[PDB]
Amino acid sequence: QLEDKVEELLSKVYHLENEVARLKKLIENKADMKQLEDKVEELLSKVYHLENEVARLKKLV
Amino acid sequence: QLEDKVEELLSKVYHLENEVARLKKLIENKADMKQLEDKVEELLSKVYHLENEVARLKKLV
Amino acid sequence: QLEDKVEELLSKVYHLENEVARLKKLIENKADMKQLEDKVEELLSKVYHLENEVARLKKLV
Repeated sequence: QLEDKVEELLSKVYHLENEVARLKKLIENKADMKQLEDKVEELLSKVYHLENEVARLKKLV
Repeated sequence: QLEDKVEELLSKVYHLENEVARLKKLIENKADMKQLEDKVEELLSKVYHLENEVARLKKLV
Repeated sequence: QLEDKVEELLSKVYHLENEVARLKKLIENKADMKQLEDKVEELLSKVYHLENEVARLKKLV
């Protein structure tokens, strides 16, 4: 019955391999943090400068 | 002592199952890249058009 | 030849441990969804309010 336990572990390993394979695919569809950071910084900067110009225009009208 | 090595692998498999389970939970809390892409594109478009209107308003004042 | 199969599983477990270790590193470089959500909400709000002020300024010029 060590055969019995080795079967058991054979099948657990098989399932783990499939689980890991699918997680790997899930991961590659997730966004990089550096990509979030860079895009948001760019947008934040453009929005900030727009706020200032709008502010200046309010003082002229 | 093949029993000894089969114990060893039993416990490594147990730990792997728990590791994989927790990574699965971590993954489901991460942002999809398509979601980052779509939101940023929308914001980028709105900001671009705002820049143009602000530009036009500067030429009128 | 149960030794033979136990070798086989020993090496599959070894490879899985390395695979899981590297995925764990990949995961920690991905963006949290709540972080995407919060940053985009903030930017969306600022853009919305800019659109309104720009709209109001167009009616004054």
